[PDB]
Amino acid sequence: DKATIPSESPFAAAEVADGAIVVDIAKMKYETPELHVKVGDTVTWINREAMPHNVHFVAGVLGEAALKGPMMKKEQAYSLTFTEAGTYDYHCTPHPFLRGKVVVE
Ligand SMILES: [Cl-]
Ligand SMILES: [Cu+2]
Ligand SMILES: [Zn+2]
Repeated sequence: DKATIPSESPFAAAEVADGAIVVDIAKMKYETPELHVKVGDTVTWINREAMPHNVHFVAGVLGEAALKGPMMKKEQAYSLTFTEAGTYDYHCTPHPFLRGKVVVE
């Protein structure tokens, strides 16, 4: 697989450090739609609104199985560590037009 999961379930956003790599979700947008990171970087998504959101990498992107992240409520967060160089599209399961990309160098 091309990523690992620090926490299988969402956790409180308050636990994320200032300066951690963070993608906010708000107004139906991933606030960094094309994120550039390095191999071994841990990316954390944080939902800032009441509409629940997840991240969903389809089969073939991070492995042979889809990675369907858990739904995050407001002020919940979810992380992935990218372990292999590449480019990875993802979207929100319920809202396929809310989508983004992680570029791992
Ligand atoms: Cl499926
Ligand atoms: Cu969503
Ligand atoms: Zn909905």
